[PDB]
Amino acid sequence: QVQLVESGGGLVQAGGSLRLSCAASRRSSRSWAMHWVRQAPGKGLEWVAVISYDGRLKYYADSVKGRFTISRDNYLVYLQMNSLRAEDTAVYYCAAEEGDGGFFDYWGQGTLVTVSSVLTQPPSASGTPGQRVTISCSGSSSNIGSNYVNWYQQLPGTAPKLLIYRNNERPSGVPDRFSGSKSGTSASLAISGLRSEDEADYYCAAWDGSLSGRGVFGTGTKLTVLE
Ligand SMILES: [K+]
Ligand SMILES: [K+]
Repeated sequence: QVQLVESGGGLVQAGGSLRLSCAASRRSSRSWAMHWVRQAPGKGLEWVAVISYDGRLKYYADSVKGRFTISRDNYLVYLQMNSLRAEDTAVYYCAAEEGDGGFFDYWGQGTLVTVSSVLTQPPSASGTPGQRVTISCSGSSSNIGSNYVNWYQQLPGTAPKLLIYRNNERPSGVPDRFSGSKSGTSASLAISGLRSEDEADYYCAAWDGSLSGRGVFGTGTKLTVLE
């Protein structure tokens, strides 16, 4: 298993610059791309940029275009952040994408950047142990209507994990209690037999076929279990 380690975070004044590093423990022919995903404290996930294994493909979110630059060096991937703003304050993760599975197949630990001065989901959901809970994801023709859906689970203070890829497929280690589906421009995550460990945030995800710099992540759903 490849291990990813982010570094470079710290305190910076607005307008300043900072370079983050994503280090991979070893090369892998399965991993073809490396993403950066950030999360402001208490907010949702936001995809930042991606670079292919050979550096020839690079894409950025519109919220960082022109200010951020992704690059790599032979086992390191760099994110050069210029003209930093308070909105850029977030934990920055890097995540590799393999030739199968989902957009973000494994993740690092995160590095915090502090700058000193659309897929809609229900904000919250709940259930009792053993209950069946469904989480909706409402998109458009350009994203869900045109591309596969992913689902990601995030426990408090930890990096998210891939739950569902290719609309309805589970990676290894995901129980069959989780299932996904997609119809038209909407998608849904279903959790049968809700367990206490399922209390987490859940994000749907789908790439946009028109203007891909818009965003990939859903708004996120906080699921609480009433014991
Ligand atoms: K590689
Ligand atoms: K993948």
